[PDB]
Amino acid sequence: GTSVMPMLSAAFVDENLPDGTHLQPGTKFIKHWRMKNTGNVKWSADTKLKFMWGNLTLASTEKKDVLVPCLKAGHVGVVSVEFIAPALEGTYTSHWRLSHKGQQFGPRVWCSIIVDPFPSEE
Repeated sequence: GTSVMPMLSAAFVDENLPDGTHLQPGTKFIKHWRMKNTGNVKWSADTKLKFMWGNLTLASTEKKDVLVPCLKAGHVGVVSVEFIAPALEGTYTSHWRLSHKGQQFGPRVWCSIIVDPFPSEE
């Protein structure tokens, strides 16, 4: 015989702030990734969004800026991170992945922006 066993799984659906969005230095913004729980386990306090790599700065700390919804199996929700555009112009990215009880699952999701220089005083 056979039986289903716990499976943590996710699928990317959609997002706001398309990659390459231009922002002014110092802009606080919320990145949203719409995701589906394609597993058979409801997400919980043990489900976290783990930081992978990148140079885009968080608005404060990871405990304050990262939200993982307690998505039921088969449901769609939003994973959100609050960032701040650094002072210097350039390309800034930040990669994340869901993690349940320390085990990574689902796709890698990221935020990619361009910090524009300030407009001239005169």
